[PDB]
Amino acid sequence: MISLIAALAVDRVIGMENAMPWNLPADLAWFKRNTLNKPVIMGRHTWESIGRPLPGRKNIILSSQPGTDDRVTWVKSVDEAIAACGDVPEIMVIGGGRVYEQFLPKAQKLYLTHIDAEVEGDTHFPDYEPDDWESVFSEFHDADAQNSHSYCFEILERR
Ligand SMILES: NC(=O)c1ccc[n+]([C@@H]2O[C@H](COP(=O)([O-])OP(=O)(O)OC[C@H]3O[C@@H](n4cnc5c(N)ncnc54)[C@H](OP(=O)(O)O)[C@@H]3O)[C@@H](O)[C@H]2O)c1
Ligand SMILES: Nc1nc(=O)c2nc(CNc3ccc(C(=O)N[C@@H](CCC(=O)O)C(=O)O)cc3)cnc2[nH]1
Ligand SMILES: [Ca+2]
Ligand SMILES: [Ca+2]
Repeated sequence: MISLIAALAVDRVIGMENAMPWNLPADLAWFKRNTLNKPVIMGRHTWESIGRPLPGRKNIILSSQPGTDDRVTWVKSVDEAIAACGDVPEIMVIGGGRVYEQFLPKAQKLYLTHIDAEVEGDTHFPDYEPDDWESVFSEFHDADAQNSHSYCFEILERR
């Protein structure tokens, strides 16, 4: 099974200048709890943004050119990225915008955090069709001393 996981601010904005301009450790914790001990597939810009391998995960990086770090696995196509995950129950796709667009039609489940934050951005999650998905989990949280915006964790499954 292929799943996407992403955090979306207003108007589906997911990044600006190769960074994520919010700070929500509650959402980083959700990300870790949902990805740990799974393979993660990401694009080269997201790799550069994160800046280091994500421990306890098989990191798979898409790039059309040769890899530059043997702490991670580098592949050159969507089909090769999937294959390098081996026979696992769940493959997590962790972005960015260009990678999410390609994996969207292949995926069975979306783990989306909806952040109540107004962000000028230059990267957007794909414009996904409502009718194709069913929401199986949602959980709203107000802002607090650690998390400066409200946020909702949703899980959707493909109908
Ligand atoms: N809010 C969130 O959850 C979230 C999650 C992830 C990322 N982000 C953000 O998203 C932004 C990055 O997104 P992005 O769209 O610019 O970049 P990206 O999708 O992360 O990376 C794009 C790059 O991946 C490689 N790639 C993609 N598809 C490929 C394919 N089919 N075959 C070979 N290589 C392929 C290419 O690398 P080469 O140019 O080397 O060929 C390409 O330029 C950043 O702002 C980041 O902070 C936000
Ligand atoms: N829900 C969600 N939130 C995100 O922030 C997010 N970010 C990306 C890509 N960027 C990032 C940036 C940092 C880390 C990171 O350092 N995570 C650590 C620590 C989590 C924590 O603070 O507890 C990890 O081990 O997962 C992961 C992905 C992809 N999907 C996401 N999905
Ligand atoms: Ca296009
Ligand atoms: Ca915004």
